[PDB]
Amino acid sequence: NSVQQQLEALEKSSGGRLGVALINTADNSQILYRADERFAMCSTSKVMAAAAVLKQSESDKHLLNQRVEIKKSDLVNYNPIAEKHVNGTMTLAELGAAALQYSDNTAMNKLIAHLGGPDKVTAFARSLGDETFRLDRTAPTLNTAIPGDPRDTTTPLAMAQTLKNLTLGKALAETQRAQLVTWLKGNTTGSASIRAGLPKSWVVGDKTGSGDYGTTNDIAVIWPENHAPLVLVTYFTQPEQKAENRNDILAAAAKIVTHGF
Repeated sequence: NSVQQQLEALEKSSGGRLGVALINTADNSQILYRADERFAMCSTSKVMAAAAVLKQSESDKHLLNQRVEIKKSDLVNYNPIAEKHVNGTMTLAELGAAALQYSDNTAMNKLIAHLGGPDKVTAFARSLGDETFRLDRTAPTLNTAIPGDPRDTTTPLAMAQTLKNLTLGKALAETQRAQLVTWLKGNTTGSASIRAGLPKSWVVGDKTGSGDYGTTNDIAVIWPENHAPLVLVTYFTQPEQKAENRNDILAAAAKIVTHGF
């Protein structure tokens, strides 16, 4: 079976809907599956918010060290880092790190608030040439992932293109690009997702996201030992609201599309 046939078969076995976009930067070739269809991003959107703050920091050398007050009322669930800092402060850099490496929802919300609201994250994506991305809500409501709801969605291809631009390409200044990459490489939440489908020694940066409708996502940049980087988006969503999440599906998809590389 071809790679396309393998992906179709994976989706057929899955009980849902699979979206894959792999960009092989060796030759700009792609492996696309439902790559122009919309999926709820869930916490994969945290990358865009952090990157928008990194962009601002290009022109404000004091921004990343700016203090942000954390209060009990800022806690919204799934905030493992921000809860440690209630009554104290975190810097914008520390909020970026927490949002990306621990998927901290309070950290995401502080980034969004700093920028001026979800629409400002959309405008940043647009500024990178991403015609698809939209952020509409804060956390945790950005995870409702209702089938056919356009809020807080993108397509696998748009997200792969933008992730490539962000991490390997022209979106950010060099220090800020490097900072984003450092953050993604240090992610703690992705062991069982794309990473589990790859050779164990490949270097990987990723951001996961999960939500209702069993929506289970991961976006990654992958550095093989002897080959140019790969950029991979694996999105997955299910028809029933209380479906379990399925990171095993993402690992399986990653294994299919990175075979040979």
